[PDB]
Amino acid sequence: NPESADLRALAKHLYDSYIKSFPLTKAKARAILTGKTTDKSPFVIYDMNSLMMGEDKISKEVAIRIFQGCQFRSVEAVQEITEYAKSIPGFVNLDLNDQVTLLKYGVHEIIYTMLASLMNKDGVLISEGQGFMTREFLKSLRKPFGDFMEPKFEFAVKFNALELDDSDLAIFIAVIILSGDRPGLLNVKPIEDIQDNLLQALELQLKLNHPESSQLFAKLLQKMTDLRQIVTEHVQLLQVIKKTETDMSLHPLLQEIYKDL
Ligand SMILES: CC(C)(c1cc(Br)c(O)c(Br)c1)c1cc(Br)c(O)c(Br)c1
Repeated sequence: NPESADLRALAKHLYDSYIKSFPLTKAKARAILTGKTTDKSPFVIYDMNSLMMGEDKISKEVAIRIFQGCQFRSVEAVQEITEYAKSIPGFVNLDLNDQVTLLKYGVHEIIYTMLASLMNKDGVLISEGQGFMTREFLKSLRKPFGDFMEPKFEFAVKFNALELDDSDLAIFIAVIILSGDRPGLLNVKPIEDIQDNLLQALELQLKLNHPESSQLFAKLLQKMTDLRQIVTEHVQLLQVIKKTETDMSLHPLLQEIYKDL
């Protein structure tokens, strides 16, 4: 019926621009990870030598070198997410400062939601899925660097259990961006009206897409406490790095997001 239709229409619209804005979807990710024939097997990096062997395609010192990598990829993700946000009906019509504020707080929560897509209990796709880097290798890195990925993996395992597909996530990450309770928002109300609409998009999306799945909407919403969790941990992890590795550069775009989080 006409309300549903309007919401389904919204669902399709977001799935479509989500596909357009993100080169490594979950569907691709799982094909690579599970061993399907639509895609290519990843090289696997499980230790120092394979790191060195993987290098050739796919300089300070390993742990820092890997870390810098995750960060540069973060910046790209920020761009990806920024382009996607623009496609969210009403988003570019907001106060410019709120648009900025929504992204400042939004992108990390979204980065880790989608990073889940690239993860299973044993490791994570890198270099656009050409690589795979195992959780143990990471966890093995010289502290404090052995610690930046574990909390991600932890969330990812819980979260991947919900069994969401890209078309569920497209709406979910829209919901995240359009969070009216962000620090310093000028006009909360129009932000809430859009989110009210996205939420309704999601509630229907989940019920149609996952009908046997009880209270998935509620369960998916509850997952945001985990996101903020790992997001704050990360910035604590960074305050420490900055403190001990004063020769390690940090990207300005990322310095902007990190400040006063
Ligand atoms: C390691 C990982 C998953 C990563 C990405 C982001 Br964004 C992060 O913020 C954090 Br922390 C880790 C990644 C994924 C892809 Br695909 C890559 O091409 C590369 Br190079 C690295």
